[PDB]
Amino acid sequence: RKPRVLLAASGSVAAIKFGNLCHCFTEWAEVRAVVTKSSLHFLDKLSLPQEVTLYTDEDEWSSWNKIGDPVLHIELRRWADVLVIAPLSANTLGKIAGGLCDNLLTCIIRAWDYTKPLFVAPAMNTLMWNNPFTERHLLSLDELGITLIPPIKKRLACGDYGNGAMAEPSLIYSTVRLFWESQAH
Amino acid sequence: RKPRVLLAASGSVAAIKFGNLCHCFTEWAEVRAVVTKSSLHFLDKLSLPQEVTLYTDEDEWSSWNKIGDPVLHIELRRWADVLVIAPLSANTLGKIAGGLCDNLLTCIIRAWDYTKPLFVAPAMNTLMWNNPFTERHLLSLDELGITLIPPIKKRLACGDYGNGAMAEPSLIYSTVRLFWESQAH
Amino acid sequence: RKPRVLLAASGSVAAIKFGNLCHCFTEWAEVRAVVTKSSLHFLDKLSLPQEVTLYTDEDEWSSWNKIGDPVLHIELRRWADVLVIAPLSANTLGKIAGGLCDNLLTCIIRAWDYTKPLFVAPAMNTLMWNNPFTERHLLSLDELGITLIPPIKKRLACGDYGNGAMAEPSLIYSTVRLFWESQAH
Ligand SMILES: Cc1cc2nc3c(=O)[nH]c(=O)nc-3n(C[C@H](O)[C@H](O)[C@H](O)COP(=O)(O)O)c2cc1C
Ligand SMILES: Cc1cc2nc3c(=O)[nH]c(=O)nc-3n(C[C@H](O)[C@H](O)[C@H](O)COP(=O)(O)O)c2cc1C
Ligand SMILES: Cc1cc2nc3c(=O)[nH]c(=O)nc-3n(C[C@H](O)[C@H](O)[C@H](O)COP(=O)(O)O)c2cc1C
Ligand code: NI
Repeated sequence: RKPRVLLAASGSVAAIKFGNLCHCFTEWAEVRAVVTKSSLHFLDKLSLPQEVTLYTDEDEWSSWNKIGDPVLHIELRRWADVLVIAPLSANTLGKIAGGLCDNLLTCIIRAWDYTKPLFVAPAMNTLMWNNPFTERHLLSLDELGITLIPPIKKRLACGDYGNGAMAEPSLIYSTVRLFWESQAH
Repeated sequence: RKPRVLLAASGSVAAIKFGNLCHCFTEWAEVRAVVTKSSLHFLDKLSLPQEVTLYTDEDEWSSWNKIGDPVLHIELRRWADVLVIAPLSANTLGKIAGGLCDNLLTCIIRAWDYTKPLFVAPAMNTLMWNNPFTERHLLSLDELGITLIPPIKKRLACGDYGNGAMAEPSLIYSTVRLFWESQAH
Repeated sequence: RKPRVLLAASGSVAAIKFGNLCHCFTEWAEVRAVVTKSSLHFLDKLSLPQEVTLYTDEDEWSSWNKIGDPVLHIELRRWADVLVIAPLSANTLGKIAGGLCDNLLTCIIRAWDYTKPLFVAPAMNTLMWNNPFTERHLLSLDELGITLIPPIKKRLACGDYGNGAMAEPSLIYSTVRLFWESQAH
């Protein structure tokens, strides 16, 4: 008990709320954060909880100097009871569906065992949300067992057809915590 | 009327004729150009029409400083009545079929609505043209609604089986203009 | 006779044995080596046979200055009777299955004709080996005609379910040489 939650941000404008999302999980769980290089255009590091360790692509090397040593993506994958990607960019979505491993975040996921819960809160402009790759990539992740926390539809301009703003932090948090408490530990 | 045509070059040796292709469209349409980083090994910037604005991956940041501001890939996608990729590299072809968004060009395409016409003129060495991923990726783009302007087969050494040199600018131009005039505006 | 063997390393910790693997092939064949940028974190250049030319992504430009000139990925693809990727990373595996061409190694492969033998010795941590993309990507490469030289299962901690350490150099070598001698030249 006291779940180990790995929170990740990818290169979406919604990464500006990532510090806030981290704040939601920290009383309840042990939180560690992973970010992509593009997410750093949108995230303020001083907005995170001070107790949260933020790992970047460069940390993949700071742990590993010689053969034997710990590999960070593998170490974070073993550590976690759950992984939450919020926001999940269109590009990261595609790289996960492509089975790629070119940075800390996709390499943790390419090492993933789908018996451990993995939640994603996609965040993208409505025109990317409605492009046919959104549904194809999310259907693939769904078949693998990922849990989609759907974006806010009718947000800001609506139109009613999907829309793509990231789910609110409070919903992402409650969805993961209610899951947990229904069972895992 | 006076169609807004987005012309793009990817990292093929045929990008050296991209300035010429731009010249073909400028009396008839409002033209804007997008290039990939690899295309700049092959394109001379002084060969473009002087009235054509060339956008690069770096322009994605020059428009966007703070939340609210215009995102260039989305802005170019809204602006365009049609998108023409000529040349279309094997790598860009694969990234489009993979639904990726890692630069201005693939992000415009990952935001695409296939009710708007999208034409591609693939350009690659015969050995890549004949590799089985060429047919698989082009069949996928075809199913989405892209329009292939086939490469020149029997060019330079022929052999008769595909061959891969980019379609001539005059054919790319006439194909897009005859389409337009048959209907869109 | 005296086969032309292209040996490649990708970004796996098993690339530290790449010099040794090269040594296995050099009396029997003409050997040329290709490496990815990530493989250079793990390979010592002084461990290669002195007669082996090592090509990197930067060599793609040192051959090509102007239109007409030789393109290295195409030149290496024509030269080779066989290609051996050992180690084959999870990321390279995914990029090959994605039909991408973003560096010397994937571009040689994206130009490949599967009538020429292509052997791969995957090397990855057990958790990536057991992730479902390993089997999906290897099934795709198999259908194309690639020859898998399976990783060592029961290695170091076993568990019995796959396991991922790269096949020993001696097995990779004997598998390719017995194939050759059964027929090609
Ligand atoms: C100003 C700007 C805003 C961006 N916003 C989004 C977004 O909200 N959602 C999305 O999917 N992509 C967005 N993108 C594009 C991604 O940042 C780009 O695909 C990036 O490669 C994603 O990298 P990552 O997935 O490794 O983090 C935006 C790009 C720019 C320049
Ligand atoms: C000298 C040279 C010539 C190239 N010519 C071609 C070509 O004609 N067609 C193609 O598909 N790729 C070609 N490539 C490989 C692409 O440039 C490489 O895949 C690049 O990543 C494509 O980037 P892009 O698709 O983002 O523009 C060539 C590479 C080199 C070094
Ligand atoms: C310390 C360390 C060890 C690595 N070991 C492996 C490995 O053994 N197998 C693998 O598939 N990936 C491994 N990776 C991840 C790859 O290096 C990373 O995916 C890289 O992008 C692969 O690049 P490449 O395929 O272009 O060479 C490791 C990464 C790090 C930081
Ligand atoms: Ni990439």
